[PDB]
Amino acid sequence: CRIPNQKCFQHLDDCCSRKCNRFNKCV
Repeated sequence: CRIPNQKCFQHLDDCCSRKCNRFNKCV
């Protein structure tokens, strides 16, 4: 997975915490 506070697209579910948000960041 990708780590919290780094850049993502909300259609890509691989954030270690589960969710990407509207500011392009993983929660």
